[PDB]
Amino acid sequence: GGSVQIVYKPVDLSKVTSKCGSLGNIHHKPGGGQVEVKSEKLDFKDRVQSKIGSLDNITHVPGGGNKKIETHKLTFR
Amino acid sequence: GGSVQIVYKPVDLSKVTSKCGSLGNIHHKPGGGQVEVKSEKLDFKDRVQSKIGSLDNITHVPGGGNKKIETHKLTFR
Amino acid sequence: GGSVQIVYKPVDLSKVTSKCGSLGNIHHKPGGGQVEVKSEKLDFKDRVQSKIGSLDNITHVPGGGNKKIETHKLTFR
Amino acid sequence: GSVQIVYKPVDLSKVTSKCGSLGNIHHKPGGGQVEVKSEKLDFKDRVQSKIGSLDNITHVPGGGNKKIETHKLTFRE
Amino acid sequence: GSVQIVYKPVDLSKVTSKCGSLGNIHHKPGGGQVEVKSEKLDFKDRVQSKIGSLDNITHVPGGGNKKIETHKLTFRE
Amino acid sequence: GSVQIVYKPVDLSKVTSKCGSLGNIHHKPGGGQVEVKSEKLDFKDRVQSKIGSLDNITHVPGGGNKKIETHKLTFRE
Repeated sequence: GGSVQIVYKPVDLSKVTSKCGSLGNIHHKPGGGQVEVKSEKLDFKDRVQSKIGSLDNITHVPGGGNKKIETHKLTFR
Repeated sequence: GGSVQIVYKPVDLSKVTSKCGSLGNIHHKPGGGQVEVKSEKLDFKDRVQSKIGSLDNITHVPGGGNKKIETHKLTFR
Repeated sequence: GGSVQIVYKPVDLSKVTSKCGSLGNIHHKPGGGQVEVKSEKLDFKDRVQSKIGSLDNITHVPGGGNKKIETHKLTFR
Repeated sequence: GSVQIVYKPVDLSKVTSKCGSLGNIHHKPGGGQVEVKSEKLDFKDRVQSKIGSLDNITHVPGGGNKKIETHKLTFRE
Repeated sequence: GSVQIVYKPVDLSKVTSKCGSLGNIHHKPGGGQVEVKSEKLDFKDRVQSKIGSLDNITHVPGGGNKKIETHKLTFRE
Repeated sequence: GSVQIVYKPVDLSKVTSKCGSLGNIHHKPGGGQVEVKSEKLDFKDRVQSKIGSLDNITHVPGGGNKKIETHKLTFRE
C-alpha cells in the first residue's frame, strides 16, 4: 500500500505598485431624477427585497487603489 | 497501510504600494430627486426588506486605499 | 494503521503601504430630495425590515485606508 | 599560486536638480490697476475668486533626486 | 598559497536639490491699485476670496533626496 | 595558508536640499493701494476672505533627505 507525500510550497515575490504625481481637480455633480412608484393589489408568497431611490452614488478617489487577491486551496481525498 | 504527509508552506514576500504626490481639489455635489412611493392593498406572506431613499452616497478619498485579500484552505478527508 | 502528518506553516513577509504628500481641498455637499411614503391596507405575516429617509451619506477621507484581509483554514475529517 | 583583489572604485558623481525660479532678474515689473465692479449678482453655488495685480507663483512638486549604489564582492562563490 | 582582499571603495559624490525660488533679483516690483466694489450680491454657498496686489508664492512639495548605498563582501559563502 | 581582508570603504559624499526661498534679493517691493467696498451683500454659507497689499508666502512640505548605508562582511558563512 503506497504512501502519499504532498509538498505545497508556492513562492510569491510579486509587486503591485503605483505612482501618481498629482490626482485632483475632480468636479462631480450627479443628479437623480424624480421617482414615482405606485403599487396596488400585489400578493407576495415568498421573501421580498425592495430598494427604491432617485440616486445611488459611489465616488472613490484613492491615491493608490491597487488590489491583490490570492486564493490557495489544497483538498485531499 | 500507507502514510500521508502534507507539507503546506506557501511563502509570500509580495508588496502592494502607492505614492501620490498630492490628492485633492475634489468638488462633489450629489443631488437626490423627489421620491414618491404609494402602496395599497398589498399582501406579504414572508420576510420583507424595504429601503426607500432619495440619495444614498459614499464618498471615499483614501491617500492609499490599497487592498491585499488572501485565503488559505487545507481540507483533509 | 497508516499515519497522517500535516505541517501547516505558511509564511508572510508582505507589505501594504502608501505615501500621500498632501490630501485635502475636498468640498462635499450631498443633498437628499423630498421623500413621501404613503401606505394603506398592507398585510404582513412575517418579519419586516424597513428604512425610510432622504439622504444616507458616508464621507471617508483616511490618510492611509489600506486593507490586508487574510484567512487560514485547516479542516480535518 | 596566490590571489590579490583590490576593490577601489572611486565615485566623484554630481546629481543636481534646479527646479522652479532660479537666477532671474525682474527689473521694475508693474501690475496694472485692477478694478472689479459688481452689482446685482446671485450666486447659488461655491464661489472661488482671486483678484490681484502682480503675482510670482512658483510651484515645485518635482526636482526630487534618487541615487542607488550597490557594491558586491564574492570570493569562492 | 595566500589571499589578500583590499575593499576600499571611495564615495565623494554630491546629491543636491535646489527647488523653489533661488538667487533671483526683484528690483522695485510694483503691485497696481486693486479696487473691488460690490453692491447687492447674494451668495447661497461657500465663498473663497483672495484680494491681493503683489503676491510672491513659493510652494515646494518636491526637492526630496534619497541615497541608498550597499556594500557586501562574502568570502567562502 | 594565510588570509588578509581589509574592509575600509570611505564615504565623504554630501546630500543637501535647498527648498523654498533662498538667496533672493527683494529691493524696494511695493504693494499697491487695496480698496474693498461692499454694500447690501448677503452670505448664507461659509466665507473665507484674505485681503492684503503685499504677501511673501513660502510653503515647504518637501525637501526631505533620506540616507541608507548598509555594510556586510561575511567570512566562511
